[PDB]
Amino acid sequence: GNPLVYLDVDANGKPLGRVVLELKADVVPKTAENFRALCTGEKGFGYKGSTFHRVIPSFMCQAGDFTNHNGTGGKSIYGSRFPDENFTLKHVGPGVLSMANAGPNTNGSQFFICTIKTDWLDGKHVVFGHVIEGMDVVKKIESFGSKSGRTSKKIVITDCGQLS
Ligand SMILES: O[C@@H]1CO[C@@H]2C[C@H]1Nc1ccc(F)cc12
Ligand SMILES: O[C@@H]1CO[C@@H]2C[C@H]1Nc1ccc(F)cc12
Repeated sequence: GNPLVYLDVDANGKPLGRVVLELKADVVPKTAENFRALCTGEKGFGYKGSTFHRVIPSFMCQAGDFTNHNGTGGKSIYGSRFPDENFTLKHVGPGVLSMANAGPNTNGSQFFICTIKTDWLDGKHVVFGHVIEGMDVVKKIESFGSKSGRTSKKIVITDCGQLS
């Protein structure tokens, strides 16, 4: 079946809790595999020790830039970027896990967790999972955001991996 992955998040060195995500490998296997391996760190690089660098209240919480920590970086397990697998899953509401990008077919490692229905991103961003547990943690992350995306606290993924 589909993998379950986790992100243990800190805000200025104090733990906020765990966000558990279901990766829709059934619909987007390439995109789900990329995220899964980046959580376990089995390819020699991944999300552990990196940040939520772009957090916007009433929109989303963006992370995944483990190379530059500023929105210009991160990489996939396949290479520096990979194609948009498909646009089958929609940005239906809060809790949606989707890929961050810089235009068509520029998927790396950067991703976001929606805090609202982001329907205008359908056909532009690849949806590949959703929050199973820890939406209270996502809401804590959100509260440390601003309109610019700048965080008021340093939000770090201290640990991440695969549950099943
Ligand atoms: O072709 C340009 C240059 O490279 C990629 C795709 C596209 N826009 C962009 C923006 C930010 C970034 F960090 C990386 C990129
Ligand atoms: O190679 C691609 C395109 O450029 C960088 C690295 C990688 N993924 C990504 C995603 C969002 C973004 F804003 C910037 C990037």
